[PDB]
Order: sequence, then structure tokens, then C-alpha cells
Amino acid sequence: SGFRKMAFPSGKVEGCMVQVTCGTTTLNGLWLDDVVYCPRHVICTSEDMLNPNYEDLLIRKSNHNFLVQAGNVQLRVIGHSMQNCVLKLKVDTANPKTPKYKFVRIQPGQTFSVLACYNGSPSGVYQCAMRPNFTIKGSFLNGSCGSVGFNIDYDCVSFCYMHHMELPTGVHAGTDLEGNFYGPFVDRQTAQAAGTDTTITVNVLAWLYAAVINGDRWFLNRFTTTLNDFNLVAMKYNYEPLTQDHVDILGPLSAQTGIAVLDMCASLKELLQNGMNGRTILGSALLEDEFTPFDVVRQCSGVTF
Amino acid sequence: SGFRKMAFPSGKVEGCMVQVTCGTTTLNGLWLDDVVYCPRHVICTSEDMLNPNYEDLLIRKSNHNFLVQAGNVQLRVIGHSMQNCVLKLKVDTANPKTPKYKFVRIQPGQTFSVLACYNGSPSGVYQCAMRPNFTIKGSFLNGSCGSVGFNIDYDCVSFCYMHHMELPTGVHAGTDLEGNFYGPFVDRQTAQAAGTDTTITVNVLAWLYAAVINGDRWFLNRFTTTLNDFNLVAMKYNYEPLTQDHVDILGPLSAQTGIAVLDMCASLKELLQNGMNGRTILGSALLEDEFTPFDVVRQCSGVTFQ
Ligand SMILES: O=C(Nc1cncc2ccccc12)[C@@H]1COc2ccc(Cl)cc21
Ligand SMILES: O=C(Nc1cncc2ccccc12)[C@@H]1COc2ccc(Cl)cc21
Ligand SMILES: [Cl-]
Ligand SMILES: [Cl-]
Repeated sequence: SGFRKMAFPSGKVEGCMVQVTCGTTTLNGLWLDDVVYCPRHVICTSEDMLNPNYEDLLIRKSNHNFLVQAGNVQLRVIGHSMQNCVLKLKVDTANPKTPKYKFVRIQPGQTFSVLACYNGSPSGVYQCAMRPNFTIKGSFLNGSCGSVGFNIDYDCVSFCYMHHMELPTGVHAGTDLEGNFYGPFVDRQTAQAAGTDTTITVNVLAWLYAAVINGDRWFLNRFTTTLNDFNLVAMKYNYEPLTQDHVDILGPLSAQTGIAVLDMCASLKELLQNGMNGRTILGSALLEDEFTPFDVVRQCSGVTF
Repeated sequence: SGFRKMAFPSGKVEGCMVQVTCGTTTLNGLWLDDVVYCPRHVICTSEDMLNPNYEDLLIRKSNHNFLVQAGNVQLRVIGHSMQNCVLKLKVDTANPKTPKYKFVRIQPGQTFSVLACYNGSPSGVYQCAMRPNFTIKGSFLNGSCGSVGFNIDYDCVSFCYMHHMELPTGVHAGTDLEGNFYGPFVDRQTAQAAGTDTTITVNVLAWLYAAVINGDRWFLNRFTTTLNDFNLVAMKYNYEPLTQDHVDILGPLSAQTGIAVLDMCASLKELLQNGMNGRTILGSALLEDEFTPFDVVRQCSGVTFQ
């Protein structure tokens, strides 16, 4: 019993974190095989950040300008290149702790674990979701750039996020490991803002199924709804539309609890129109949207890595 | 910016998790140097659990009755002893991945990270707190016994909890790494129940200081209170009494934000009376009590967002 916001065990990623220094700037790097990946803004001064020409700033650097530290050992940079918004530093030593891995681009609504780092040292691990507006609600201070987000599939680590910046509302923006930003953001000190966010409907439904599995049933009702009527309600409350794909994905949870997806949608509709009336669900007075259907099945079944 | 429930990186603990088997029972063990620590109830059958006599059950076992598996390698047990509710199995190989460590007994209100394991394999990591009734609100299924709780302040792992059982309300009970239970619980299947739980007041205050550091002041008021008047009101909402020790511990957060502890206590009294009125604090519609004063200082910026 119990339901917690749970992250993947971080050990396989901790053995890949290194410190990257270029001039006065220090940030984190990810060391896989003989390459260190880090945000390309490591080569910038604060004035360069106003309007940077990264190819131009980079041509002025040599291999020895990049200091890479792995624990207490200094790594030797033997090459450097840029791919989108990521800098790739070729080093002479392959990481003996390199896990089995993949680089994956995730979609909004998908969750991942973040290993927050400072000076190449891991400080904490937390779970979060790619919001529909492509930002993440992380917890990051100055020095956290280069911290990574990941999932573990079987024994393979899938790297999906690298941290680059904080927006004025305190939310965060970054790239996949191929350097492509999530969202309409750019790595430049210029006016940028997070767009209006929405709630991840399929994830709220998954969390309601987790509450039922844990013995919380006060919100259940005898009613059902159509997908079209539910989507008209969900639009009124700034909830993402629910598709037939989402309904199919919730199938196993629907069969386990005996509550059809559109039956749970009728509970969600009543919660949106009336509130919780002083009650809580899994210790929360708000509807939680940062657990996917897969996260719910994984936690309620004890899958190991 | 941001404020998240954050766990310590689990790598140092993952390299210690092993699987322990005795007959038909399988659970998790913690391998440090040449000793594997696990709950003593691994020697019990389900029928033994009502009134087990662990000394009588253990004297009947030999070293080769305990199967210890570390990854794909079978470890050899060369000795066994019991200390309180923990079984200690001496093995013929020291763990090469043993971190710098300590065994610490924590007090109610303290937080720690839990590495949930099944069959000696880690499945997830989450942040927990020792409730005032000595239970923990964990997420554990059958086979999770032996999973551990820890903190890693600086480079040393301080092990503080080993999981033993689930109570009828779905909450969890366990021991320190010396085998002493937290609370009036026993490793017996006799009728046992968690006492009435209360809210950890010093932790709610710490979390309100985190909200001020991150820029939110909507809940502050022009009032102050005495410590005694605050406690009379707090106990009516099932909040733990706030002691002078708690007031002293909140000193650094008070000095950083410029809000006196008894001034923050007056805001808490008003929140308990009025509720949030459709507002949230750090993304929550409830008052959070699983962040200590130390957790807030570790996670937050040293400069308040004025
Ligand atoms: O956002 C940035 N760093 C930070 C990241 N995460 C958290 C922070 C918290 C506080 C202060 C800085 C934080 C830098 C500063 O301004 C820019 C502009 C563009 C880029 Cl790509 C990167 C940065
Ligand atoms: O509680 C126990 N195991 C579990 C632990 N955590 C979570 C669970 C979830 C589901 C089912 C069992 C879970 C066992 C079964 O009954 C007893 C009685 C006493 C002791 Cl010391 C240990 C146990
Ligand atoms: Cl609501
Ligand atoms: Cl303590």
C-alpha cells in the first residue's frame, strides 16, 4: 500500500556526471563512452549571451580551453564539436561506468527523473513531467545547467532532457540530448516566457485509478459519459483533450479496478464542476497530473532495475 | 527557483542491495563490508508470525540455510547472529562498492530517502518522514522487507531505517540498523495499530519560510503570538506542540527572510482558521509537513526573492 512520487534509481546516471569549465563558467556534463555532452552556452560570457554567434565563439577555443573533471581526475579533451544547442567534447578516456543507453525525445505529458547536479556532483533526484507548454516545473539553482532527465526501460537508460535555463516565472527549459529545445525557447539572454499551461488529462485519470487501487473510492459515481461530452467539459477547465489512444492506454487499469475509462471520466467531470468538498485523494486536495498510466502500473506492481 | 520533494541520489545504496533467502522466504539485505543486514523475520514461516520465538528458530539454522545473492553471484555465509530485530550474516567477501557510512537513529519529524527493492533489485526512490506516531507513509508491496531509508549529507551515507511491516491502515513500521523498532511495534502478526497521527509543526513552518524565499508572501499577516497561545490553538488542529528547541532551529530561516518565528506562527494560526481560499503555496493546496528546516536550507537559494 501507499502511493508516492517516485523516481528511478539514479546510480547508472551518477557514474556519468562530470564538471565542465570554460574560462569563468562552470557547469555539468554527461560522460558517455569517450564524449562529454554539455550545453553550448558554457562558451559564453554574460555579454556574449545577449546575442551569441556560437560557431564564431567556438572557433576561437582550443581543446585545452575546456577543463573536464571526473571526480578527482582531470580528463583530457582531444576534440570538440557542436550539435544544435549541445557541445560535444571528445576525451581520451572512455567512461568505464557507461551504462547501456539511448537518446530519446519525449512528448508533453511524459514523466522522467531529474538528477540535479552542481560542480559535476549529484545533489538530489526528483520526478517531474514535460508540461503541455514544454516547460518543466523543476527545482534548480545557479550551477545546475547540464543536469539530466532520464527513464529506465529494462536495463537501458533513456536520456531525454538536459537542463539549460530558468524562465522568469521560475519554471525550466532545456533540450533533448541531440540539442533540440523542447518548446519555442532559445539559448539567449532575451525576453522569453512560458505559454499558458494545461492539465494532463490522461495522467489525472491514471492517478484516480491509483487512488482506487489504494482504497480511495468516495469520488466514484454510477454515471458514464461520451468522449465528445467529456472533451467539451475538459476544454472548459483548461484540461488537454482525451483521445481514443488515451482510452486504450488506460485499458489495463480499467479492467483491474472494474471502472471503465468513460465511467472514471464522469467522476473527473463531477470533481471539476463541484470540487472535492473538503476531501482529499491520496493525500492531495488538488488533482495530480504528473503520474502516467505506465508509472501507476509500475508502482502498483514493483518493477525492478 | 522551484521547490520539489527531493530524494538523495541512490547510487551509493543500490550497490549494497542483495537478496536474502531462508527456505521459502525471500527478502532484501544490506551488504556493507563483510556483513549482510536483514529483518530477522526472514527465518519465520507465516504460522510462526503470531508468537515467534526467534532465539529457538535461529539456533536450528546453520550458515548454509541462508542463501545470499548479489547480482548474479552467490555469496557464502560464514557466520550469523541476531541483534534486536535484525539478523546479521557474516559473508566471505567484503562489498567492493561499500560507501563511507554510519548507522543513525532518527527522531519523529526527521526526513529520509527510501530505496524500495524487490528480490535484491532497486525499483524506485522516494522521500519520506518519520511521523509523530513512529510510522512512515511509504509505498511498499509484498517482498519490500529489508528496503532501507537513508540520508547522504556530504559524502557519507547515514542509514536510519530498515523496512519490516505494513500496518492495517496501509502505513509502515520498521527499525534502525541496530534492529530497534521505531514505535511500540513488534515483529509479530499480533493485533497492532498506529496511534492517532499529528502534523509536524516545525516542518510546516520551515515550508512556509521556503515559500517566502521563493517570493510568496500572501499568507503573512501583521500579527505575532506567544509560544503558549500558538500551542493551544495548534493542538486543536492536531498539530504537534512547537518547543523552544524548534524556535531555535528556525533561527537561520527567520534571519534570512526577516520574519520572526512567532510572526510566522501567527500566519500559520490564520491559515488553519481560514484555509487557502482557492490559493496554493509552492504548488500545494494543503500545508506540507515532510520538509525539515535543514531540507529547506539545503534546497533553497541563500538569497530571498524580495
Ligand atoms: O538560466 C540560466 N541559468 C539557470 C538555470 N537554472 C536555474 C537558475 C536559477 C537561478 C539563476 C540561473 C539559473 C542562465 C542565466 O540566463 C540565461 C540565459 C539563457 C540561457 Cl540558455 C541560460 C541562462
Ligand atoms: O507486513 C508484511 N509485509 C509487507 C510489508 N510492506 C508492505 C506490504 C504490502 C502488502 C503485503 C505485505 C507487506 C509481512 C506480512 O505480515 C507481517 C507481520 C509481521 C511482520 Cl514483521 C512482517 C509481515
Ligand atoms: Cl479540484
Ligand atoms: Cl533526527
